[PDB]
Amino acid sequence: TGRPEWIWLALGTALMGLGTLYFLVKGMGVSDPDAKKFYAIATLVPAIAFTMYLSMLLGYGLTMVPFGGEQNPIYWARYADWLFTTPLLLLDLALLVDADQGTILALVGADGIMIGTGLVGALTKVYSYRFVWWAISTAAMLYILYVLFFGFTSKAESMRPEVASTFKVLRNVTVVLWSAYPVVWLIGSEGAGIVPLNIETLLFMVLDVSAKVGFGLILLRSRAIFG
Ligand SMILES: *C/C=C(C)/C=C/C=C(C)/C=C/C1=C(C)CCCC1(C)C
Repeated sequence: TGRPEWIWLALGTALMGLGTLYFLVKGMGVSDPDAKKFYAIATLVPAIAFTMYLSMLLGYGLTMVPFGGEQNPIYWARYADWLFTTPLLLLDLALLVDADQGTILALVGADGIMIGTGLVGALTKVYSYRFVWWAISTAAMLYILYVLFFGFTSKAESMRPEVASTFKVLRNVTVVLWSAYPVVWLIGSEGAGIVPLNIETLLFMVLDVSAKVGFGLILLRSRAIFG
C-alpha cells in the first residue's frame, strides 16, 4: 500500500518498542514490591501501543468511513490502544497519591466513556453527529482532567514533597498532552478533514510517545514509586 503516514507509524512503533524494553529491563531489576507495581503498569502501556502501532504499520486497524461525500480513512486501532493505555496511565497517577477506590473507578469509567464515544464518533456516518459524540467524549475528558487537577493534587499533599512534586509534573504533562487529542481529532481526518492523515499521524505519534514513554521515564526515575 505504502501510505504517506507509514513512516510516523514506523517511527512510533520503534519508540514504543524501545521504551517497553528499557522499562522492562529496569523493572526486572527492582526488588521493592510497589516499585514493581508501578513498573509493571508503566511497561504494559507502551507495550500495548507498540502492538497497535505495529498492527497499523502492517495494514490493520484501518477502516474507510463514509461522510462529507468522501470515503474517509479512520484508524480505529487507535482506540483499541487507548482503551487500555489511558486508564492504566490514570491508575498510575492514582497509586501515586493514594487515590480512593471510588475515585479510581469513576476515573476509569469516565475514561471508558471518553474512548467509547470517541470511537463511535469516529465511525459515525452522519457528518454532524460525528461531532456530537466527539463533544461527549471531550466532556468526559474534561471531567477526568478536573478530577486530576482538583482532586488528586489535593490528595498529593498528604504525601512527601518528593511524591507531590513527581505527581504535579506527571499531572501537568498529562493535562497538556491529553488536551491536545480532541483538537487533533477535530481538525484531522475524523473531523473537519483540514489536517491531512500523514501530518495527523505525526501529531498523534508525538502525543502518544510523549504521554507514554515520556510519562514512564519521568515516573520510573523518581523515588516516589518506592513503598
Ligand atoms: C497513550 C495515549 C494517551 C495518553 C491518549 C490520550 C487520548 C485522549 C485524551 C483522547 C481523547 C479524545 C477526545 C477528548 C474526543 C475525541 C476522540 C478522542 C478519543 C481522540
